[PDB]
Amino acid sequence: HMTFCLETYLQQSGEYEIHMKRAGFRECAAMIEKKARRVVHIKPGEKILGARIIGIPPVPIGIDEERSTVMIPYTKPCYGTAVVELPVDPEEIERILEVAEP
Repeated sequence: HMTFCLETYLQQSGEYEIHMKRAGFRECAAMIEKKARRVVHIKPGEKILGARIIGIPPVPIGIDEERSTVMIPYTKPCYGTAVVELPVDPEEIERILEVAEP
Protein backbone atom coordinates (compact mmCIF):
# COMPACT_ATOMS: atom_id res chain seq x y z
CA HIS A 1 0.00 0.00 0.00
CA MET A 2 1.79 3.16 -1.30
CA THR A 3 1.57 5.89 -3.92
CA PHE A 4 4.25 8.34 -5.03
CA CYS A 5 2.17 9.99 -7.69
CA LEU A 6 1.61 13.60 -6.76
CA GLU A 7 0.91 15.49 -9.98
CA THR A 8 -1.53 12.80 -10.94
CA TYR A 9 -3.95 14.12 -8.34
CA LEU A 10 -3.84 17.47 -10.07
CA GLN A 11 -4.90 15.64 -13.26
CA GLN A 12 -7.83 14.32 -11.36
CA SER A 13 -8.99 17.38 -9.49
CA GLY A 14 -6.42 19.61 -7.91
CA GLU A 15 -2.88 19.70 -6.67
CA TYR A 16 -1.95 19.25 -3.00
CA GLU A 17 1.72 18.52 -3.20
CA ILE A 18 4.73 20.11 -4.81
CA HIS A 19 6.29 18.69 -8.01
CA MET A 20 8.98 16.95 -6.07
CA LYS A 21 8.48 13.44 -4.77
CA ARG A 22 5.74 12.28 -2.48
CA ALA A 23 6.04 9.22 -0.36
CA GLY A 24 2.57 8.21 0.52
CA PHE A 25 2.83 4.75 1.94
CA ARG A 26 0.10 4.62 4.53
CA GLU A 27 -1.27 8.09 3.77
CA CYS A 28 -2.10 6.60 0.35
CA ALA A 29 -5.45 5.56 1.94
CA ALA A 30 -5.90 8.92 3.57
CA MET A 31 -5.30 10.92 0.37
CA ILE A 32 -8.25 9.22 -1.28
CA GLU A 33 -10.51 10.16 1.63
CA LYS A 34 -8.87 13.59 2.09
CA LYS A 35 -10.28 14.60 -1.23
CA ALA A 36 -13.75 14.55 0.28
CA ARG A 37 -13.33 16.85 3.25
CA ARG A 38 -10.59 16.17 5.68
CA VAL A 39 -9.75 12.79 6.96
CA VAL A 40 -7.57 11.41 9.64
CA HIS A 41 -5.63 8.28 9.01
CA ILE A 42 -4.42 6.12 11.82
CA LYS A 43 -0.95 4.62 11.32
CA PRO A 44 0.29 7.03 8.63
CA GLY A 45 3.63 6.32 6.93
CA GLU A 46 4.05 8.96 4.43
CA LYS A 47 6.39 11.79 3.79
CA ILE A 48 5.02 14.38 1.57
CA LEU A 49 7.74 16.15 -0.48
CA GLY A 50 9.94 16.42 2.56
CA ALA A 51 8.02 19.54 3.44
CA ARG A 52 4.27 19.98 3.12
CA ILE A 53 3.66 22.21 0.16
CA ILE A 54 0.19 22.15 -1.30
CA GLY A 55 1.19 24.17 -4.32
CA ILE A 56 -2.12 25.89 -4.13
CA PRO A 57 -2.21 29.12 -2.01
CA PRO A 58 -4.01 28.05 1.18
CA VAL A 59 -4.91 29.49 4.53
CA PRO A 60 -1.75 29.09 6.69
CA ILE A 61 -3.51 28.09 9.90
CA GLY A 62 -2.97 24.76 11.54
CA ILE A 63 -2.59 22.97 14.82
CA ASP A 64 0.10 20.31 14.49
CA GLU A 65 0.64 18.65 17.83
CA GLU A 66 2.70 15.52 17.51
CA ARG A 67 3.17 12.84 14.89
CA SER A 68 1.74 10.35 17.31
CA THR A 69 -1.19 12.63 17.76
CA VAL A 70 -3.49 14.33 15.27
CA MET A 71 -2.66 17.45 13.43
CA ILE A 72 -5.59 19.72 12.85
CA PRO A 73 -4.70 21.96 9.89
CA TYR A 74 -6.82 24.90 8.96
CA THR A 75 -5.42 25.14 5.57
CA LYS A 76 -8.06 25.74 2.98
CA PRO A 77 -6.91 24.36 -0.35
CA CYS A 78 -8.65 23.22 -3.47
CA TYR A 79 -8.41 19.60 -2.40
CA GLY A 80 -9.09 18.85 1.25
CA THR A 81 -7.33 18.62 4.54
CA ALA A 82 -4.99 15.94 5.91
CA VAL A 83 -5.11 14.78 9.46
CA VAL A 84 -2.70 12.07 10.45
CA GLU A 85 -2.27 10.27 13.77
CA LEU A 86 0.24 7.63 14.54
CA PRO A 87 -0.62 5.26 17.49
CA VAL A 88 3.03 4.36 17.51
CA ASP A 89 5.71 6.56 19.11
CA PRO A 90 7.38 9.45 17.17
CA GLU A 91 10.29 6.99 16.77
CA GLU A 92 8.90 6.56 13.30
CA ILE A 93 10.20 10.09 12.59
CA GLU A 94 13.71 8.65 12.16
CA ARG A 95 12.63 6.73 9.09
CA ILE A 96 10.45 9.62 8.08
CA LEU A 97 13.54 11.88 8.02
CA GLU A 98 15.10 9.53 5.47
CA VAL A 99 11.82 8.79 3.73
CA ALA A 100 11.47 12.64 3.17
CA GLU A 101 11.92 11.82 -0.42
CA PRO A 102 12.92 8.19 -1.22
